[PDB]
Amino acid sequence: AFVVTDNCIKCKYTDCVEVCPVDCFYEGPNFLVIHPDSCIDCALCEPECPAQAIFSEDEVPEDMQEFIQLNAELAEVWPNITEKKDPLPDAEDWDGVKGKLQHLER
Ligand code: SF4
Ligand code: F3S
Repeated sequence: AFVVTDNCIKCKYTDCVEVCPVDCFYEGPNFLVIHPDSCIDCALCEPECPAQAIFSEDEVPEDMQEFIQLNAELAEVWPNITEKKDPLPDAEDWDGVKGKLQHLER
């Protein structure tokens, strides 16, 4: 499974959903997650993220390990997203800010 990590929060570009063959992204107010069961590990999404927030599960940085289980839990509750949409308004002010997990909205 590929995992979306911290830098997606408050950026939410949605470029990643274009390339997914299996539509495994689920949408929250200010973040996206990948559903782990459904992901086929094709890796096509991680070159597409402008925030460079997507990682193969086995490459998630040590300080972002929480995101692996988070993608798994939130994917069970959030709606499926299959079309790109516009980035959140202030997306590049927040792109690159560390520690955005305190800002995640359910
Ligand atoms: S690795 Fe492929 S199947 Fe998994 S979320 Fe990314 S684009 Fe979809
Ligand atoms: S910022 Fe997030 S919405 Fe997709 S394109 Fe990157 S993982």
